[PDB]
Amino acid sequence: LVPRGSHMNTSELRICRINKESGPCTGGEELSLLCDKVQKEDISVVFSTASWEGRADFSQADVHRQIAIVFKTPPYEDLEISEPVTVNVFLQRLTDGVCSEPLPFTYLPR
Amino acid sequence: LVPRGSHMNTSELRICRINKESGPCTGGEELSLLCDKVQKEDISVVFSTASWEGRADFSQADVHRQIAIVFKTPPYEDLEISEPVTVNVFLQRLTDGVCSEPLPFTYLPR
Repeated sequence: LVPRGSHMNTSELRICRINKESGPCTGGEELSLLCDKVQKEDISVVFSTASWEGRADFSQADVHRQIAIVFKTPPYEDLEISEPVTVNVFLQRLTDGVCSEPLPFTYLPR
Repeated sequence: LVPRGSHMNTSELRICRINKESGPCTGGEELSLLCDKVQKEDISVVFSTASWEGRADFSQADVHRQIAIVFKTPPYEDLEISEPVTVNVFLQRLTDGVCSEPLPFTYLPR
């Protein structure tokens, strides 16, 4: 817990990043951010300068728990394709081999 | 559990979306996807067509648990700004009022 202006900052709460770094001063714009552990029923997002403060609007229903997988794509079978080829991408559990529905991903020519 | 080709699909595992919908047939490209509950030590990502199959490469360390907050930005104090104004964006817990470090976000003129 460290003093910052009139409030108390902590290393517990943390914003990893905001999807868009700018937008209209008009507001009312829909954005999303990624953060570490927060309790949906006990959290808020604030916009401020030294003298002004504005709160974003959202609900517990807008706090989404998700999972991201960063990975390297495998190369396509044919490297000499001259036209875009769109394949299937899906998840598979190793233990029982069960899979998820697929999602399209299209390989592009060299 | 439903039959799909030579494997078994389930509604348990699910890919919400892939950050990029296309890329070089060369592969080796780094991507990331969002999915529902998966066990990092028991999961994989597969690329395939009816006759071909390729696996993405990643580790347990590449399976990130995160939280996304979708929200509406508040309008800036001054709507008649003629130059970009970049403010602070931070999280604040309602119960104890503790905040997170800020991240920049710049409001744009009308």
